[PDB]
Amino acid sequence: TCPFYKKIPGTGFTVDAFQYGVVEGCTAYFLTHFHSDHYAGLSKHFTFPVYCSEITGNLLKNKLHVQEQYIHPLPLDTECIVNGVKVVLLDANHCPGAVMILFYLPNGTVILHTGDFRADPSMERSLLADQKVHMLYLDTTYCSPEYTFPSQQEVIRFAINTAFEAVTLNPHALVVCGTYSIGKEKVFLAIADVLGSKVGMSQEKYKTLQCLNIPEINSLITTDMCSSLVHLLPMMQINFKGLQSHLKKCGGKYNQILAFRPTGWTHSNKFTRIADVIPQTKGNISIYGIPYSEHSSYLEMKRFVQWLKPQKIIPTVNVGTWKSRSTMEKYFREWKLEAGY
Ligand code: NI
Repeated sequence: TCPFYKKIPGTGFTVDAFQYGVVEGCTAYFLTHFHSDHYAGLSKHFTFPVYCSEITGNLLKNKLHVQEQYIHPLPLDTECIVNGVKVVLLDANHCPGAVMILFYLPNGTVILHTGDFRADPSMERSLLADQKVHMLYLDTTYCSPEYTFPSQQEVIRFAINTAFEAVTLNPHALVVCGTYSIGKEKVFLAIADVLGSKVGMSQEKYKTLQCLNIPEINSLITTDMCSSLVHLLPMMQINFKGLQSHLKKCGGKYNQILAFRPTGWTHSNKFTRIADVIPQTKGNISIYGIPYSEHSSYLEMKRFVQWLKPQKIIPTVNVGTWKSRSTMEKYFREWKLEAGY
């Protein structure tokens, strides 16, 4: 049944709650972003109002065939009324189109649902600064102090310098980048930019990217694989067998692959600096696992919450085990006692 942490009290609203059938007493279904654990259940057969960003609404229409009359896109950073309740959508610094939602309840309570987010100090100067938030529904994906990672900027710099060096040493090398959902577009776009190439990809992935309002996108991507030296493939194919196979397909145009797998966190972070990352190599194939995250680190999450000072926190991630829930609650109390709220 629909869990309590997907329901907004004092409203008829749910958030990311599309896989439970008709939720009793739900008058509006919000969708924070286009990732499958969140949209699971949507299709052309859905007949309730869906509230979301413009970008997410482009993806619902084009990829899932949801009928236009049920899609209600909202502008960001703008006070809107939905079924008699004031709401605001804010940038979540996750994947394209991803939002946090501010609810202003009729009784005076203010609720922030982060959806999935990567906290950033820029959030401390949005519409969030202008009033108090009483309850926080929090993306706790990496809520434990072992989760450190570098900035997105440091990671992109590493990937650009690596790719540029390899291809300038060997003009017959191919660069490959893995993907399985929207997000992390900067990885493949920044590499193709430094190399003076478009990124080549399947028709289905090209379609997905054409829904994202990225500036100058027609200049950066293509379905012509032959004219490209940066290819995108399914994340599943980023292994020595899948890459050897791909290289056969290219018809002797290339004699080396350098591949990137942009994971979330991996335990080499506890020890290793970004400067110090090395690939796994077999023959003329090298694979780099790079820690490009679109979720908060523990320290980023902690700073955001200690700035906001909510009266009550409701975790949305890692809620399935008692040991996880109890550990998260302990961190929340530490944070509150250190900061004094
Ligand atoms: Ni997500």
